[PDB]
Formats: sequence, structure tokens, C-alpha cells
Amino acid sequence: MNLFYNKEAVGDVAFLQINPTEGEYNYVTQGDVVEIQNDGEVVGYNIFNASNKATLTHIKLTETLVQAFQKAIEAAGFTYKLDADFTPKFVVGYVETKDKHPDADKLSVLSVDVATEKLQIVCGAPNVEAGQKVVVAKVGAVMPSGMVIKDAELRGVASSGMICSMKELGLPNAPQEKGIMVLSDDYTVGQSFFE
Amino acid sequence: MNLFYNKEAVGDVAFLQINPTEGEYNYVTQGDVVEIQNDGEVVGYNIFNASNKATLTHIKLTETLVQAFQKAIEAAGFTYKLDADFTPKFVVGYVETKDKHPDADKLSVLSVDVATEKLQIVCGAPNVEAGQKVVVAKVGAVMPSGMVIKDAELRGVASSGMICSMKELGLPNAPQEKGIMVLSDDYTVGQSFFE
Amino acid sequence: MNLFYNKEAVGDVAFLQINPTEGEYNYVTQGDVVEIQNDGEVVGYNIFNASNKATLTHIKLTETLVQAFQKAIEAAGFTYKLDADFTPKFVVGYVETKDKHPDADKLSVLSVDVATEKLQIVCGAPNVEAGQKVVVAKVGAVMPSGMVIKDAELRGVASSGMICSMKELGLPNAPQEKGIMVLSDDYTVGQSFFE
Amino acid sequence: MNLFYNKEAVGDVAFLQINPTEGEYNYVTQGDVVEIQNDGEVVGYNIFNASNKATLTHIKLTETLVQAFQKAIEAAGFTYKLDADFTPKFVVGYVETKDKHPDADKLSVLSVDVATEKLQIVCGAPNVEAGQKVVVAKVGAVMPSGMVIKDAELRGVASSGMICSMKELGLPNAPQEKGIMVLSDDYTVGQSFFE
Repeated sequence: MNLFYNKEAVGDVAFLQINPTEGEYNYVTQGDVVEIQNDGEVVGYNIFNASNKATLTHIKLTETLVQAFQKAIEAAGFTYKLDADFTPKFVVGYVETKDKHPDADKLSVLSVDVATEKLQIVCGAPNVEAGQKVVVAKVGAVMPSGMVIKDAELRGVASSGMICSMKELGLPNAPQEKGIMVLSDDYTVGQSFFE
Repeated sequence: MNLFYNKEAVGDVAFLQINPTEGEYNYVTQGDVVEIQNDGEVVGYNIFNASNKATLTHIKLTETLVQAFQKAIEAAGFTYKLDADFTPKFVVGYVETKDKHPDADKLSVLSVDVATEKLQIVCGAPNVEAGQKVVVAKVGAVMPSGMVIKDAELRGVASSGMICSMKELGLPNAPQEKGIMVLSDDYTVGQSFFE
Repeated sequence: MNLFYNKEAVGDVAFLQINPTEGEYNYVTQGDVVEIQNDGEVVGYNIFNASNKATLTHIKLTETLVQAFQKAIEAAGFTYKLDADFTPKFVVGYVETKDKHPDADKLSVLSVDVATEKLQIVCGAPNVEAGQKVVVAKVGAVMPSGMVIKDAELRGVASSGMICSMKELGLPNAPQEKGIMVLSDDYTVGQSFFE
Repeated sequence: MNLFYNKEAVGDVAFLQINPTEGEYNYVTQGDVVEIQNDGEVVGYNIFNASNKATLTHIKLTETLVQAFQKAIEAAGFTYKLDADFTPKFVVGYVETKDKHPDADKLSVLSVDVATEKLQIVCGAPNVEAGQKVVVAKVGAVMPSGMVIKDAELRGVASSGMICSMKELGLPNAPQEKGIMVLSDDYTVGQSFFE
């Protein structure tokens, strides 16, 4: 399974994610695309001669590649629709309020304005404070360490996203200061942190 | 959603992996460990004050960490029993036979001896041949590019594992030769490729 | 040779570093250590059976390894002394003053307090301002991109160090904001940026 | 300084490369290019407004960039001529002969055919043998670990290059087999290992 931990950043909480049992795989083939599914849900695709269906010349998914594949599976007759939400998941947010977690003690529940909406995320970073601009890994974001941010819940209260630190953003070497990263007012709430 | 493709080493086929949207999540809390489950299956754990339950000072799961966590969730009253498989997933294999794929043309179906068992994997690498010792990414292995090797099937015939190339093993720069990597007889079938 | 360039963070200035060409190497051998020198200067060492002289089990020099090697070359009779400073080269600095470069136009000359001393560094980053706390790569620091910060000079005025940006500090993905990184007052002038 | 050590691949010999303490730097300015030199040798260049002199939009030197810079420093009046060696440094070589090192015991002196020439390199890798095709890091090559291969000498006999192993070529994880890498006959002597 997977394990995420970060004392000074989020808190002295370990997060174990487990992949559940998987049934036998089924393969529905049509033309050059084979739809593979486990149970009733589709769990993947094997599209052949992909080179003549998409520009594939460390291949990383892009809104345009997904479009190409979507176009191909559709041309094959399948109706399933690939996740095509390429909205930035790492964004600049503003910490409106910070309050004590009702029953955690070293954790705070924050209300972070992220422009498109306001997120309630639980954070244990000792350096976080209201009035700060920070980068939040919204639900869906994929952490360098592997973990995928989900609509979690920390000891009772819901948490939708994570306040990032240098490490979280991908910094190779461990920084002297390990709390979360505080951006200058220069940054704009709602804007993507990455280009 | 994961995407694998490597015209040179595997073949001109793109493997898309999808995780079917998980329903609601339920949280059963007892002491410092919260058992989280989706449907009836447990899908994870949030163990708090993990630092005083395990030695957590790029945290990667080890038989000993899992033991620590298992001891903690049990002490909390839960009966679920965490996984393991720490058996090496990248191993040295021997290509016993190589035959033409009944209906693929540029793909071959191989029978690879991996000591503990014999695997039938489909490979399109132009340089692969019978009599070669090679490194196979068995089912379960996690490819640097993200994808997780599964009990697949390529155009009809089953494929359990993947014959690796320099890139697949994690080589930073693209090598001149892009087929799969052929090891010298020095290597032992069944042994892990990594330390 | 190597080439450094970072319009947005330092200025429209291409940095070419060049290694002059050496010649004849001489080898003075004593016991297990061979002192190699070019001209009259020592340019290296080959210490044999190093395993029984130091703990070498991506080997990176540490104050302690250098000590071990120093002890060995001395025990061999050589008097040369290895440079073992190890003082942090990436530190938090305070921008005291910012003035226009006498004849550059898009560059500013800054006076940065770095606790142990005050450094005059020339910077073209558009977002830098007096009153800001920033991380400076002092003379000697080794930039991820290869270049080694030296007691430079930009169009006339001397520059001892470089004001860093996300990229410079080792961030994998290009950030939306490309100027230099502005730290919060939380940071302490003179302290190392890295742990 | 750098450090290199591969007990199993190269030998129980630690190589220290030392950066000879350079005195002052001198700056000769003409137009937009400043020629910087240490002693009498030129050690670099700072060409300003480089964007309007070359196409600079992880900047890595190319025969064309060097041409652009060369054209600029010349237009400024300087006569120095940029080096820039672009011949592959990591190549496929053939181990013609392998003999015992006259006085090292666990080292062998090899005669490696590299097509353009024959190199005498000293190697301690236990798995190396005559008749093998291997990848050699010729003089000039830059090892991932930092060190720069030079016209060395190991306990008496000269060594021009290094026989590489997985680690040396940049493999992230430590391999089970740590000797040098033996290529299949498929590889061609003299050809670059990297694309």
C-alpha cells in the first residue's frame, strides 16, 4: 500500500492508502482499441497503433493527448468518456481564518480562499497563520511522494486539500525551515503555482 | 489515469490505466487509528501520533513499518490485517521461447523463466530473442513512468509482466539503443535486479 | 565549458564558464596515497584501500570523510591540507538597499546583509526590493545547473553571490512566477536555507 | 573538490579531484561581452543582451549556441576561440586483453579498442574479461557523481578512461550485480552509448 507522513508540514499523522481486491479483468475489443474493465467499471484501455492516433514521440498525459485518445476510443464505438479536467491542482490560496481543531490539539482547521471557492482544510503546520498566501494542493492533485489528495477528514472535521511545503512542491534537498511555504503578496489567489 | 507507451521497447500500443471513481468514504474511529472504508472494503488508515507508534524519522513502506502499523491498528481494536508483498518485482528472467503473436505481426509472445514460475509475456521489442537473460517487471511492479504492471492481455494473448529496457529501469538520459536490456550470463535467473 | 542563463531571475546575461587546459600530471606515491599534481599545485589524490581508511559504504564529501582522508594523506607523510570549510553557502539574506546599476539599465546593485557580512550583489530580477528577505547563493555555492558562484562582476560593478529563485534552489517544474524568491519575515538572516 | 568511489566496479581506490585555489579574476570589457581571465588564461565570458545575440528561449550548449557566442565575442573584438568538444565521451569499447596489474593484485590493466583508438585503462571490476563489449567513459567524460575522467594513473600504470557500471551510467537504484556492465554483441565498438 501507500504511506504519507510529514510531521512539521501537516501533522504527526500517518496516511495509509490501500488498494482493494480486484476481480478478474475483461477485455472488450473493437478495432484498434480494447476496453478493459474490472466488474462493471472500465479500468483501462489498450489502444494499438497509437502512433497513428496521437503524437507520442517520459510520456505524460496532457489535455491534448487525452483528446486524441478520447477521439480514438469513440471512433471505435465506445461511449466511455476519459477524465479530461486539466485545471491546475496546485494553486495560490489565502488563509482567511485559522481555528483550533475541536479535538486534535496540535492541528488547526483553516478556511482557505482559492478564488473559485473556499476550502476547509485541516493543517498542523506550526507556522501557518491567517492572512497568509499559500499554495494548496486541491483534491485531485498528485503529490510528488505519490499520494493523491482526496476529500479527506482529519479526526472528525473534513479537509479538502493540503497546504504545501517546499518538500511537497518537489524540492530535492530538505530545507532548514520545514513548515508550509508562505508566499509574498506578489502572488495572486486562484492562480496556478506551476507554469 | 496512467499512461504507458514505448514504441521501441514494448510496441506501438498505449496502455491507459483508470481508477473508477470511488464512492463515499466512511470513517470508523478508535483511539488513535481511524479505519477508512469505501463500501465494505477498507481503503486506508489514518493513524495519529504515528511518531510514538513507529519510527518515521521519502518515507517508504518496509516490513518493519507495516508491522508497527499493524500492531497499532490491532491495539486499537481493528481486526483487518495489512498486506505485504515485499518480494522483488524487478527480476532476472530467462527467455525460453519466442513465437510470433497469432495476430499482431510486430509482437512476439515469450515464455520467460523467472525461477519461481514461468511467465508468458507479450513483447514487441525488436532485439529480444530466446536464450537471453533479461529483467522482467512482474505483475505488481511499479514503473518509474507511473504505470503499475497488471495481469494484462495484448490483442488476445495474456501477458503477465514486462520485459524492461534502460528507460524502464530508470535511466535519466535516452540510450542510443532503445530495445530491451540484455543481461550477461553473469546474472542469475530469479534474483532481484535491484539491491 | 558550461552555460548559465536566467533572464527573469538574474538578467539578460549569458554566463560562459571555461576550464583552461592543463597538461602533464605528476604522481608522488607514498604508502597507500598517491599525490597527483599539475605544475606545482596538487590537483588530486588516489588513496588506495580507502575502505579501511574511511567509511565509504552516490558518495558525497562530508566534513567527516574529508577528515578521514586528511588523516590518511598525513599518515602517508604528505603535508598538503584538504579544504574543509563546509559553512552553508545558501543562506537567508536581507536586502538593505537597492540602486540602479550605473550603466546596465535593467539591473540593480543590491547591498545584502547576510549576518556574517554584507554582500554587494548585482541583480536584474524585476521583483526584488529593499526590505525583502531572500536566499543568497554565496561565493563557493554550487548551483544545481552546474555553475559555481564566484567573485564576479557585472558590467563594471562587483557582485559577490546570487539572489536565488525557485529554479535555482532545485525546483523540478517551472513556476508561474519566475523572479527571485521572497521569504517571509519568519526566516532569520544568516541562517542556512537548507537543513 | 569531487570524490569518486566504486569499490566493486573500479576498486578500493578513492579518487579526490581538487579545485586549484585560483587567485584574482580580471575583466576585459568590450561592447556587450566581457572577457574574464585568471592569470593569463581566459576562464569565461559574460555576454550581455545575450537574447539579441543568440536563441536562448535548462539551457544546454549546442554547436549552434557556441557559434552564436563565438560570433558575438569576435564582433566585440576578442580573438579567443571557444572550445566546445562535442564528440561522445561514453562509448562502446572492446576488451582486447586483460592482464594482472604488476603491483596492485586486485586490479587488472586492460587494452580496450574504442574504434578511433585503443585505450589502456586499469580496472578492478571482478567481472571484467577479454572478449567483452563494454561502455567506456573516455577522458573528458563527466560522471553523474561529479568527477571528470582525466588521463589518470593507478599505482604506476597509466589509465585513460573508465569501464562503466549501471550506477556510473546514471541508474537511480542500486543493482543486485555491481560489477561493470557487459553489453551484448549487438552493440558496435566506437558508437556512442547515449543518443
